[PDB]
Amino acid sequence: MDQFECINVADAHQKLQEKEAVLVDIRDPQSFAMGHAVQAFHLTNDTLGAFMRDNDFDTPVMVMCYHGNSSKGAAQYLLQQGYDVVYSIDGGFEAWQRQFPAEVAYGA
Ligand code: NA
Repeated sequence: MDQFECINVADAHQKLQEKEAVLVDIRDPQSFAMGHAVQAFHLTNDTLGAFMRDNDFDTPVMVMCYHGNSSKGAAQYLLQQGYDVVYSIDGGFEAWQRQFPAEVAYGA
């Protein structure tokens, strides 16, 4: 569709466990290596090209950032590129680590 939706980390974790959506983390590389959701793909300007060749526009994509704010602009951007199903995770990594502390990974 032509709008994205904001979802909470419990909802995102369920879509992930169900293999219904992919998770992309748009934080800087240092922040990403210091700890990120298991299974998140590090999506930056430099990795965008690859991401799009690898994930069709019909793939639900959930976007995670620092606190749930920048993921909005990034989600809208992905819609503009042709992605139809895009979400922004309210609370960002902070909420994810709080709710699912055992599901954090380190490094790239
Ligand atoms: Na943010």
